[PDB]
Amino acid sequence: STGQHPARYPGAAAGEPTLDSWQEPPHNRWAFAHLGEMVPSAAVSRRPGHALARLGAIAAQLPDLEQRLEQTYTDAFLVLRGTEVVAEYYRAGFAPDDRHLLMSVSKSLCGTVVGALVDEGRIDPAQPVTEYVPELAGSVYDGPSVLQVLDMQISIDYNEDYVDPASEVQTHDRSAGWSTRRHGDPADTYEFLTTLRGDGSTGEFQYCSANTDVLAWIVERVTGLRYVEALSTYLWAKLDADRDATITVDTTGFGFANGGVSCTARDLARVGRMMLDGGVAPGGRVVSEDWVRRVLAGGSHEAMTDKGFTNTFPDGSYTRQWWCTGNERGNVSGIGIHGQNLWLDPLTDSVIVKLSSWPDPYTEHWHRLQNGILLDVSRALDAV
Amino acid sequence: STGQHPARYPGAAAGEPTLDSWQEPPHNRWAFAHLGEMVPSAAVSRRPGHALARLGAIAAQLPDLEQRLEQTYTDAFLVLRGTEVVAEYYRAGFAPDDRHLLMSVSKSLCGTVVGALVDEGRIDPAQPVTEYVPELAGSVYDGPSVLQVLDMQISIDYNEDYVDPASEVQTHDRSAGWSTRRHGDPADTYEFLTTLRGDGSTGEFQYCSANTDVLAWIVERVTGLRYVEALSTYLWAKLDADRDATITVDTTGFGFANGGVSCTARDLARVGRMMLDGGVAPGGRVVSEDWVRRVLAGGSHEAMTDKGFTNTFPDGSYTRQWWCTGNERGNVSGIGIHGQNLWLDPLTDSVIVKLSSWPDPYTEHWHRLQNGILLDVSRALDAV
Repeated sequence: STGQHPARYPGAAAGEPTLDSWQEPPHNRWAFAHLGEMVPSAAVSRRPGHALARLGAIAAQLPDLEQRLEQTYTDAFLVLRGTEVVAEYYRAGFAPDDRHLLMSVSKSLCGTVVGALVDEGRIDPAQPVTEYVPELAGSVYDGPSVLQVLDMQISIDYNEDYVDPASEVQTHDRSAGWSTRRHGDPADTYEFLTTLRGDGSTGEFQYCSANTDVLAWIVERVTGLRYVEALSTYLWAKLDADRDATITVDTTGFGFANGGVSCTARDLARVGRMMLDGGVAPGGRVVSEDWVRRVLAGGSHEAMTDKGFTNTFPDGSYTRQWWCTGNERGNVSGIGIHGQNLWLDPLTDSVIVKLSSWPDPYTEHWHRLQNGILLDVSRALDAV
Repeated sequence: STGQHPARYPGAAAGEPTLDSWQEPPHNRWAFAHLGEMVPSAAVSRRPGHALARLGAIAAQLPDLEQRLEQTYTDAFLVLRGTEVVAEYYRAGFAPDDRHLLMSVSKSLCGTVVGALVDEGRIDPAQPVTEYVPELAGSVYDGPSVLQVLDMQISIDYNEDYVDPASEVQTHDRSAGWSTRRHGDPADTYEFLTTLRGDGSTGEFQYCSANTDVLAWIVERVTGLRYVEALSTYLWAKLDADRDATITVDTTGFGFANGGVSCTARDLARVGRMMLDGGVAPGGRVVSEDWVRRVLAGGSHEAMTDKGFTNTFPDGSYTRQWWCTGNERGNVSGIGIHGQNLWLDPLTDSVIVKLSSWPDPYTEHWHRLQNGILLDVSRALDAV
């Protein structure tokens, strides 16, 4: 059992509705107004072919920028300097207001929600995960603190070989509805998390998507709100965003916190703006100044043993769901497979959003190219 | 085999992507920008509890209208007189701009798209269905004309007992993704349609959702456009709608034309406005004056043998995916289970939209109450 979870709607029974009961009362009153949460759906455009390139200023310092963006399968690119959009690019077929999957950049958004609750005193990072989710007792999450989840410093037996269906990475997707279920798979994301094990060691960084979903579970237990609603109340609704964001949900309505969020490039930049504004957004304070300061400061360098990161950023680290480069510019970034970045350049008070679709989820090649672009653009923003 | 279908995206292979391949290239470039079409998803509100009742004028003639709306599980109600919204009602929990499933009102929208293509000479209603969809040869759709599909005058062995999983009605839902698939089910909606049989007789009205999906299939074969896109290009994009509409899609991306469309009440009213404006919308002509005239004129009365309709509307009929009351007011309406109506009252140049969630899909009781409200509101709009 995975314990109590926020009802899909007021008064809903556990796990209701399902794909087989949404047309039945009392579920239908809610379902008829949120069918996209139950059945895959397409948008029927209210609006009746070529790339949009407005690289403005930086175009002078980076003459071949558009070509570099094309080479890295860029779908949407936006640079926000202060409160002004100084550069934009959208591939042919992708509108400026179209939404794009964030993959793991979604994690940085989840960490933000956790930070807001820490500020309220609803979550104590020093407390064990089991203080909030007792049902995780007996799993790899039995013992570690919430902070260790936030910093991903928990050793977990999590096979990342996505070509193998038995791998934890593939099983995680199936449990969440990102892939077709196989006989024996956990019923939902919560159950999948309870199956995870490890040797018990902590302290060393191990990038694992399961950690973020555990954070989302904690958020639900502490607020009583579906993660989908918590993400809106504690973050999205305070950004004065142009459009709602979306998040995939599993069979219980649990948002795939680790990587299922989609939003426009401009709106994602508002998250970065909030971070560079000390945690304050147009609709109110999202997180404390201290939380933002801790994110920018970085995590323990010794815990960071991922050569895929340190070969490029020797003094890099990870904390509270953000990657910290530790470079001379103090760059920090949300990162997602296939080329997603919510990059912060505090020196120039700028935010760089790059949403892409590389053919591969990850290769040293793509990251070298992607980081080269983000760093060059950052430097192009420097006063001269 | 069901023949050629519009690719999910430019250059996509047949049936690609699936729930198990959307993260792979070349599918991912499209998928990352339209994930809701592959995985159930929830909206993360950009906006930070009580019913909204603005029945204005008609409130005087119908003092207990709000109570009557509550009694019929009304979610959204809107009256458009001319170009002005003269009355509105939204239940607590349902915002004025929230979208609502249309169920079979979706059929009237599909018929409109067909009408637009008839105007272009791309579809000849006198032609057999097989002229456009040869793959329907050998099925109940082998012989009947496109007009007979439009008027639903084809005898089909289609069990409507939804409590029985073997029924065509339940199998139809499973084939489309509205319910969990069972071993042996057709792979998609197209395949399901090819399994339908009948005694070969035509001429008598038989309400059957399969007919509308056959129309959508014809639309795709004649335009080369996914029905989702056709619905936008030929209708939605010309309404100057406030929001996009949405439509559920099956595993191939085929929109559930017969009943999967969702939209706001105000936007649905724009469809009615177009009908009362002779087929013209703000973005251009949607259908010909003649098409609208034929819809308002009604279908053959002798073909209409559905007592569930004629007991209330003795001179009623059905044509081109619209129900024609044949009453003294010449009322015509799009109708969907659980209380959905796109009601036209030409006498007062008004459109009445009522989107609900009755606990039951259909009962003589609910329809008596619902029609009583629509008729009373219509009369309340009369000059006095």
